[PDB]
Amino acid sequence: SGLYLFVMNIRSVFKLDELGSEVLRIAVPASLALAADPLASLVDTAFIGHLGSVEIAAVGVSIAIFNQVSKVCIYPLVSVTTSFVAEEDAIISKYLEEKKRYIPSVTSALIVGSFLGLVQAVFLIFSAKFVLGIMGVKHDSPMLEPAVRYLTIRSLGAPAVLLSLAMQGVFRGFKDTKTPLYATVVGDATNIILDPILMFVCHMGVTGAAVAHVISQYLITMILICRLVQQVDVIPPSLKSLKFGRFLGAGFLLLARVVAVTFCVTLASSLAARDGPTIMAAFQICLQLWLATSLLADGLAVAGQAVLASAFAKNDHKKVIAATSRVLQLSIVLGMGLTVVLGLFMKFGAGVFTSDADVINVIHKGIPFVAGTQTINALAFVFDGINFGAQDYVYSAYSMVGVASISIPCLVYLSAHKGFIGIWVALTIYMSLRTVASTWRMGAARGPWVFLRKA
Repeated sequence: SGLYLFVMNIRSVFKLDELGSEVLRIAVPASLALAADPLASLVDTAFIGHLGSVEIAAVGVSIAIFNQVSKVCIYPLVSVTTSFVAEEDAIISKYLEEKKRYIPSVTSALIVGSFLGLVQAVFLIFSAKFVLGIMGVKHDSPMLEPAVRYLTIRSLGAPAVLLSLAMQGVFRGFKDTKTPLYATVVGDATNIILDPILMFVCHMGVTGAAVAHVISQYLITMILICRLVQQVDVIPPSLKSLKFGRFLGAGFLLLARVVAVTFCVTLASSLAARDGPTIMAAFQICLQLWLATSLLADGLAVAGQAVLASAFAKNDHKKVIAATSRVLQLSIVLGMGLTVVLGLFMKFGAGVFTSDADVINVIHKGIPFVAGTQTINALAFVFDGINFGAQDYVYSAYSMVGVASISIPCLVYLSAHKGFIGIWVALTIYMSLRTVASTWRMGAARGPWVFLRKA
């Protein structure tokens, strides 16, 4: 059994050797870029918070529209490209040939991102009134006008947004998270700078905030594409040299997988909402705490994926094994550390979020789940990176379908029976199912780990 990989070289968890330096070198910048958007967006939130009462709820619903539409079109387009570029960049016979280099995954991802980005752009421009009526914004309500304005304008950035996300998948294929991190920082500072200039000095309000974000997003796309064309070639030499069927298929497998994962969390929230606003608010806080702390290991999972995708591309079973073990031990360490920190923060900083004693008390009731399964969470996310470095997409798809089929009845039953604590028990069952699904793929020496029966 492949479970021994969890403890192999455990005297070298923190060693800054080639593997340790590389994993740290790939993982830390990605985490930083994932952490830079929330802070820059919170600065944006502040600027809009000084506009008016309708504008936040107007812009906020407009933003809620974008963020989910993207997450559908983000996770596949980036997790497929990080592996399909890291594969083709690791066997492209690269040598002292001067004529840069064409990678079909790089060209394929840019096309898919550009198409989806303009498609989302047009769609959210024309169905703005429609989606907003869907989004609980009444048509007679005052929110609808600035929401439509901000939505329609910010949808100009949708092409650049999805294109730069494809390019982050590309640059992750090259094991370069610094380039997306630099681009993200640059755009976010520019947007934090452009927000007061346009919203307030130009008297544009929600139009100003949207123009600030769109200009900054197109700057980030520009930065990424200049660095990307200087490193490799993005034009295909012939129109037949584009690997597309394989590309879109992994994307749709990962898209179906994400739909299931997000729907499990969607049901939990829609079930907590049926338990009074106190349970409503407390579960929402717990859930953001739960998931946000999992988002740290996301750079670690990218490093593991890129390294394993490059290594599986070169028949290098020895580094595959070392890197798998390394990121796995790092993930469990981070999970336990986040367990400690998040539990402590929840008990003594609930009052940072809410001024309600009831909400804080329910938050304190739920601390064990949100804090306990943090090691399960880190393992679940890092194994996704690992099994994506193994490029096991059909298993991911059908395994999450099964985890949801087991977890969704758990949610419904446990929630209606024991409310807040029952939803959290169900979510623990689901996360334990997730972790066990991914770990079985590796440890059982089945699929992309069949070679383990020979080591």
